[PDB]
Amino acid sequence: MGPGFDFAQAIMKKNTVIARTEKGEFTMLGVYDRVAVIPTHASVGEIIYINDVETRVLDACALRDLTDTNLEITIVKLDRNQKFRDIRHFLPRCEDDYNDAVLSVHTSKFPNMYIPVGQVTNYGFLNLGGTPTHRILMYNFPTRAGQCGGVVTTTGKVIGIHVGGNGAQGFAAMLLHSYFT
Repeated sequence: MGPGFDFAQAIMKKNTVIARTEKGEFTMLGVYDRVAVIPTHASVGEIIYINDVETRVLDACALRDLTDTNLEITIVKLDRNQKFRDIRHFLPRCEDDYNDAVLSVHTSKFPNMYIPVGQVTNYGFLNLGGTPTHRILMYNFPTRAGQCGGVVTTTGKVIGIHVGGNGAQGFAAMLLHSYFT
């Protein structure tokens, strides 16, 4: 509808796949090469379905900060026959707050879904499903089941992936350029 939704749509059309694990269907962001990200609660195994194609997982790493605290991001290398467009230059270098973000989801349940979530806070610490978690972004939208893995963008930046909510607020794990060197 405007330039925030334009950048979000460009990321969704070329840089997302539908990932299915034993824990459900997730929006999955491809970042570069055959490397993608998904929330750690997806419980990625040795095999994952990517747009309903059986796909070997070549590597999967659940990230933690140097406090040894959960970040809720898993980086997955996928045994695909195709690379993602390299979008690493749209990743923030630092922790920050943002205005006017969009959350975008694409699953069998929620295809072509875009939500203007507004102001994003560098929230930091969250007890997420009982697990101490760092680098959380927060927005004041009542996000629901089905939005985990959703991509959070501003104009020209891919800033996070949706990992949970409390009925009134939604929470995303930060994406940082340093995760993908």
